[PDB]
Amino acid sequence: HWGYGKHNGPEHWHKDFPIAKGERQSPVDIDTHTAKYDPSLKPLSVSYDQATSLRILNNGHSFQVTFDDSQDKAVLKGGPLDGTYRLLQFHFHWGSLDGQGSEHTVDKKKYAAELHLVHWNTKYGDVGKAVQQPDGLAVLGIFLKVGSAKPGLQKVVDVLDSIKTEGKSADFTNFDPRGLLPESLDYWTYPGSLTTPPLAECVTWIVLKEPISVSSEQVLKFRKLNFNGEGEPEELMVDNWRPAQPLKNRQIKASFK
Ligand SMILES: [N]S(=O)(=O)[C][C][C]C1234B567B89%10B%11%12%13B85%14B%1158B%12%11%15B9%13%12B%1061B%12%112C5%153([C][C][C]S([N])(=O)=O)B%14784
Ligand SMILES: [Zn+2]
Repeated sequence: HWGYGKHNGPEHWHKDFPIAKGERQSPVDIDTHTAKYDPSLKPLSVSYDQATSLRILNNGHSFQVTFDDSQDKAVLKGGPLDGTYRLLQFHFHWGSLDGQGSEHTVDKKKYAAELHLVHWNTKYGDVGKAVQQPDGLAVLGIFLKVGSAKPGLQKVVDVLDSIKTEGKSADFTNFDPRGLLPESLDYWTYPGSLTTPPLAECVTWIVLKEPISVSSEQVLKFRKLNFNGEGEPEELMVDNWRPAQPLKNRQIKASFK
């Protein structure tokens, strides 16, 4: 089974998931000077006031906070999107040290971590169907740098000791994802893929220009998680990021000048 190690990591994934070498794979390096400002791009609409978080889960690749996506309660619209996308979950990718951990890079710069808020297009009814469509998913990506703490992240950090190993979950109600967002919704966008298996080419990527700051203590708690199940040899859940993939025939567009 796939992972991030020498023998099962990103360079191996194409054997089980041949689309790994496809034409619209993610993440990519965002070359800020080559991205074209598109004045026709709308502001992104993030409507998270009625979000209902349910659970927090160590899924063996990351940890995730899952939401009730059975109604239009936490939705993404506008920006480069046509229609309404429901928030299913958010999760992170991070490094063993602060100089790596993001999936997208900005002029080759790696951030300490990257937050993904995963949304699916309501016209397809469920996430399984949406992943089979070229406009099925919209993932909002936010970079994390290390400095000042992010107060809105602390409730997440504080429960990670209860989900150390793969398969563990906990109740995680009343979490407000608005507390993870930077000031600006200026973004880059491009057509891409899931960055984990099955690597489906179903994602409109929306990557915010402004990182959030988190503290060293907050990111250190991420690094105490385990890839392994309880009872198996302990392998720290660190460096759970796919490297930048070839841009090929794609244009990255910017919402801002
Ligand atoms: N094939 S597997 O081993 O079951 C991993 C499945 C991963 C996901 B399921 B469905 B939706 B949810 B969430 B998205 B898609 B598929 B993809 C997911 C992960 C974020 C992929 S990322 N990093 O945001 O591109 B979970
Ligand atoms: Zn992700």
